[PDB]
Amino acid sequence: TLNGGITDMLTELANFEKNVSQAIHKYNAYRKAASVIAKYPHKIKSGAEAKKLPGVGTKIAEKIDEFLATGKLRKLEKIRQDDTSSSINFLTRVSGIGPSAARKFVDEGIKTLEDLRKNEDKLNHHQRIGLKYFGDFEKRIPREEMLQMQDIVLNEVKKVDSEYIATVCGSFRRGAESSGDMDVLLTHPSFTSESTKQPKLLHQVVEQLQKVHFITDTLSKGETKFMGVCQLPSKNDEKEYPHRRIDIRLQPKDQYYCGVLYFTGSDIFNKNMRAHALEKGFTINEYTIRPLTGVAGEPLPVDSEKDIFDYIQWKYREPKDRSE
DNA sequence: CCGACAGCGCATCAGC
DNA sequence: GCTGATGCGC
DNA sequence: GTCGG
Ligand SMILES: [Cl-]
Ligand code: NA
Ligand code: NA
Repeated sequence: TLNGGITDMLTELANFEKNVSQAIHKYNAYRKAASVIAKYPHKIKSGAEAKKLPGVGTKIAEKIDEFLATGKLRKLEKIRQDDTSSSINFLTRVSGIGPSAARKFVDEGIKTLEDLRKNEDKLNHHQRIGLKYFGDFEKRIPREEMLQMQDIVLNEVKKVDSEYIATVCGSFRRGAESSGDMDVLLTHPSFTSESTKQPKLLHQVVEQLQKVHFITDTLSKGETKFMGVCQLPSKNDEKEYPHRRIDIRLQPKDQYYCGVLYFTGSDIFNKNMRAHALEKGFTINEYTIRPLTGVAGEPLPVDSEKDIFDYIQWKYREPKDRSE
């Protein structure tokens, strides 16, 4: 990356404000600035140059000036030497443990990986599985593996019901060569926004993927959202694949486009698009787009992803151009 | 200067 | 058990 | 922390 040193600094600051300071808006602010800087096709020479970018203000510009001049940030150096901040930042790396639980664990003396591995009875089910695959969940997923995972999911899904349609979204759909997880969008004609003609639609698919030993664990599971763990099958005498995070989302068939837009991402892209929608007088979720007194109106007709872009007056962006 | 910052499903808890 | 507020991840 | 009213 051209400005990897700068974006890493802002990303580290973002993680600090979220996990330690618990300031979610500062967290989003740093990420937004890091994102727009990452896409900047020039090697930044000064904070003043960066300040021209939307999302970069005075304070970050000062930090950029310090980093370019010294190669480091004194603010981050002090944070790294803070034991409380270090313990919290580590504990939050476990899936299921947020800023509140992390700080609570530190008060109770639980602040290391070794402490967690002898205090599993103090964790909820989500946190326990997150600890179980602490290392694997921080591993990236090669696209080659994502293809194998996709092939398994789609085929096992077909065997349950041919009317099922499974679409792999996330960074994979954006054509990335590596993904953080697998986010599957599932639709079935019996499940629309109007009615649910068949129960256990999500359960059947999860069951099947568990039968073929693809899904190994379950973080959380409901009627429309599944969060769990999956693993590719390895060959004889071969080292096992790392366990992977997989999300399966049952979406209303008639609301596929709003759904596929959200689950495609990226996260920063979604936040920017939804924020821009509000300025245009619209509100967007993974189901519909509505005009917005502040009271949301009736859903607008959507026959493509592009229609959502057209409403908020944006030139259409292919999934590959939504990786911010 | 200063209000608003995207939006939601599942797990968990407390008040009744 | 129902309702609503929180934490959490995305 | 940054932006728009
Ligand atoms: Cl809606
Ligand atoms: Na700016
Ligand atoms: Na966490």
